[PDB]
Amino acid sequence: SSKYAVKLKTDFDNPRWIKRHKHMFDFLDINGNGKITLDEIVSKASDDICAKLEATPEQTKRHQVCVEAFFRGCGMEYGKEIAFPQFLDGWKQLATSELKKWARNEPTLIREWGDAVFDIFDKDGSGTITLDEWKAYGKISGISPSQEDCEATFRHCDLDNSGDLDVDEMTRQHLGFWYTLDPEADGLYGNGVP
Ligand SMILES: O=C1N2C=C(c3ccc(O)cc3)N=C(Cc3ccccc3)C2=N[C@]1(O)Cc1ccc(O)cc1
Ligand SMILES: [Cl-]
Repeated sequence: SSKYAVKLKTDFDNPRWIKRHKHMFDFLDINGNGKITLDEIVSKASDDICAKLEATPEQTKRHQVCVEAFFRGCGMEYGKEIAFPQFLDGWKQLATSELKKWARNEPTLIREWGDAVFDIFDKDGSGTITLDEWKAYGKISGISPSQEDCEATFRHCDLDNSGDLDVDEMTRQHLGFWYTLDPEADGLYGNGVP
């Protein structure tokens, strides 16, 4: 064996990365008081999204576990209000941890959250999400309600031979979009998210 240096592509001080997360923070900050909690995020995931997607009790439970792990990775814990500066600092730590797992080819928290979301739409067990299924998610989660933005997502990604999207591709895109500000990921959510 031998050691090999890999560049963890981060640009945490770039306004484009900061604004991307500020947009999402405001999106989660429903009442606009500048504070959100893990409790609210989990309620959104379980009581709102999974309920409307009619996910099974077990799929909802698994999805919740992934959401809890993901945002705890950002330093969020139940019962504690979080303002943007802390939220952003948490994303810096999450991104760094994720990118290291990525370089070591160990499953990331974003990949696992992805598995849980794709599972909900896995009617035939092939593990793919169709454009119509993504449009449903975009509208219900509210991250991308625009049909055109949802089509932009699929157009942006490299789809399988049937025109559908798989988790392996989406995970790579999400990593570049949320963690690294990779130019290859720009436009992932169309005009829905900067
Ligand atoms: O990536 C995704 N997200 C990132 C953020 C988000 C939140 C805050 C930030 O600062 C940055 C990004 N918020 C939501 C929407 C959401 C939020 C809370 C609870 C449930 C859903 C969201 N849904 C995902 O498409 C779901 C998903 C994950 C992996 C896949 O392969 C496919 C689909
Ligand atoms: Cl992966």
